[PDB]
Amino acid sequence: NTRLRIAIQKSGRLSKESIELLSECGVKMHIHEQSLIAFSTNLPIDILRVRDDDIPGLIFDGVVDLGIIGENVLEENELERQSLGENPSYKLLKKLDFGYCRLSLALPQENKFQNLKDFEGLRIATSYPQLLKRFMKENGINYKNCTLTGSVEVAPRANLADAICDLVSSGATLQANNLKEVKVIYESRACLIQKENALSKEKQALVDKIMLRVAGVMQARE
Amino acid sequence: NTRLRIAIQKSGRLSKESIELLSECGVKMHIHEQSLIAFSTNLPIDILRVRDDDIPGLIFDGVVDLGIIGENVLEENELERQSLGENPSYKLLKKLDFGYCRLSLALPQENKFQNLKDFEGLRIATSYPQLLKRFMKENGINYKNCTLTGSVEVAPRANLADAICDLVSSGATLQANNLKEVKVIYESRACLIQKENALSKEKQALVDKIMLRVAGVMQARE
Ligand SMILES: N=c1c2ncn([C@@H]3O[C@H](COP(=O)(O)OP(=O)(O)OP(=O)(O)O)[C@@H](O)[C@H]3O)c2ncn1[C@@H]1O[C@H](COP(=O)(O)O)[C@@H](O)[C@H]1O
Ligand SMILES: N=c1c2ncn([C@@H]3O[C@H](COP(=O)(O)OP(=O)(O)OP(=O)(O)O)[C@@H](O)[C@H]3O)c2ncn1[C@@H]1O[C@H](COP(=O)(O)O)[C@@H](O)[C@H]1O
Ligand SMILES: [Cl-]
Ligand SMILES: [Zn+2]
Ligand SMILES: [Zn+2]
Ligand SMILES: [Zn+2]
Ligand SMILES: [Zn+2]
Ligand SMILES: [Zn+2]
Repeated sequence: NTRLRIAIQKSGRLSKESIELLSECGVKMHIHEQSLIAFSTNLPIDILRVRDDDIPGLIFDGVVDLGIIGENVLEENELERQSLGENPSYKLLKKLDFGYCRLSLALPQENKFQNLKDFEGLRIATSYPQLLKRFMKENGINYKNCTLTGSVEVAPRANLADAICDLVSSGATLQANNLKEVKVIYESRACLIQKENALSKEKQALVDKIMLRVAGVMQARE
Repeated sequence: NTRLRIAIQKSGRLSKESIELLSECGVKMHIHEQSLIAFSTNLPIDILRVRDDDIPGLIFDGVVDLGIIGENVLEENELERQSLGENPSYKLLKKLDFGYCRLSLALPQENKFQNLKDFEGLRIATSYPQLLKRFMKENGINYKNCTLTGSVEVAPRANLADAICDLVSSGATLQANNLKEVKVIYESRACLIQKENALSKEKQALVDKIMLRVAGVMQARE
């Protein structure tokens, strides 16, 4: 394949802004809402619409050339792959101006929080077990893991966990579930990444051209 | 606290038959749209409705007491945890009479298939990278991985892969995508599992009672 492959989230919080960024950089495209493959109508570019969780691996494995992903999901999967004894690698091209959030430890509102030591021995529900594990190890706090892919915020009220480690932007979900944010462990935004192995001279020149436009678009949006 | 925790799939192929099995074993509960927890109204049992992928880890980590899960997902996650250097453990209580399927290697219809050696050097898309990795290592065949959580059958058409490793029941999806099943690598059905650490006397007696009914229900179904 001589067409550049770019992976983006098929459906979720990054989808609309990923597509808009590309169009604003002059990548015109044809999208069918329920389909894996979309393509560019004016440039030699294929757009792969996938579950966001898959994007880091597709870049690490060299299946696609570029990807737009939240830093949180990138780092979680990098840590996973390293812990499996692999050597995931990627180039960070740009931190983007959307997808802001923070991965934070949160406790029930009525809870005594003085200190990080207050998490000692607690069951902590999260979709980010590697990120959580690393933070807690680095701070010398022992805990019990509960991995849930969704509905993390309901785990305490369901008595499955004492606390959560979950993504927060506005804080409305925490408040709706009578939880309070006590400690940020990771700050995230969407980023543009590239696979490790060198592209052809033609594909790299196309990436270079796109990157100049990304920069110009972000400057014009301030 | 004191209520037995049973994890089942929130929404997918195992949900209906998991719920039916429990009710037929005399666990009464209402399943409406609870985000995570449903309470038995006649027994001290909580039903946790979760993504099926999370069930093995919830059992390994001791977050819940029982779980109903496909052998394929159990084994995939067991292998992942072992590759991280952990020692995941569980008790198998019963192989159940639903969720039958096979994980198979499949190629485009117009493809020359003589041998397993025909997969040498091919890019293979799958949602079960650990199961695939183990099979291919056992048979001494080198390959390139592509992990996709969904739309696996579309990967060859999207030029992301040369072949797939995916779940098959009726075979209609393979046929719809002009693929043919060439080699079964794993046979699966739903199973009932229990966490490793001993339950309280009360909880174990309740599990024992449920198990007698599971046996009786399956006998009465053929
Ligand atoms: N607030 C966010 C949020 N903000 C930014 N992002 C980023 O958007 C990415 C994609 O999020 P998605 O929910 O679409 O992805 P997914 O839920 O994992 O779904 P799939 O593609 O796997 O099907 C995340 O990995 C983050 O990088 C967020 N992702 C999830 N949330 C959740 O959105 C809800 C609202 O947040 P508040 O404003 O604080 O109440 C809460 O449940 C938050 O946990
Ligand atoms: N046919 C099956 C199938 N049969 C049995 N099972 C079992 O059912 C489990 C749950 O499957 P789901 O699709 O509901 O799981 P999921 O989408 O991963 O669910 P969540 O993560 O959302 O909880 C699988 O892990 C298997 O153990 C199957 N799982 C998936 N399929 C797929 O169903 C489609 C139709 O299959 P054919 O009849 O052969 O055309 C194809 O895409 C198949 O890959
Ligand atoms: Cl079309
Ligand atoms: Zn179209
Ligand atoms: Zn269509
Ligand atoms: Zn996701
Ligand atoms: Zn009801
Ligand atoms: Zn699943």
